[PDB]
Amino acid sequence: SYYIDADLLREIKQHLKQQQEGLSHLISIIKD
Amino acid sequence: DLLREIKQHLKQQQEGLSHLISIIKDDMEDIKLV
Amino acid sequence: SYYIDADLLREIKQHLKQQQEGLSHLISIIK
Amino acid sequence: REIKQHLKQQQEGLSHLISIIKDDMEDIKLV
Repeated sequence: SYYIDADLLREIKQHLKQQQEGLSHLISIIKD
Repeated sequence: DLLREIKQHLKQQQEGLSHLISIIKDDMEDIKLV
Repeated sequence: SYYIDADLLREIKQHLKQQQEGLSHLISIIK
Repeated sequence: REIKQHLKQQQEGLSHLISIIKDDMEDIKLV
């Protein structure tokens, strides 16, 4: 089968966590 | 219904993002050594 | 030397593209 | 529309995300 370096999962998750915090802040804004 | 709409789309975006994060977390338990 | 199935990275990529489409939509809904 | 421009910030986020994934998918290993 075909494989890629797993370290990339780490990076992606980290960023998505931020992009997630951003959205929550964004919606909490308009809610305020 | 202008802010409602924006707000609704943001909630959907946030759902999709959470879904992707759960997919990644599941992937993170199928790592293989080579 | 640790790996994951390459298909799993493709799946992520498609979801990221969907996120992008939805994000460009909001931005366009202000336009 | 600091919101709009707050979204632009995020959409650029995904772009990086996607770009970095694309580069890694040029380095796939077959077993």
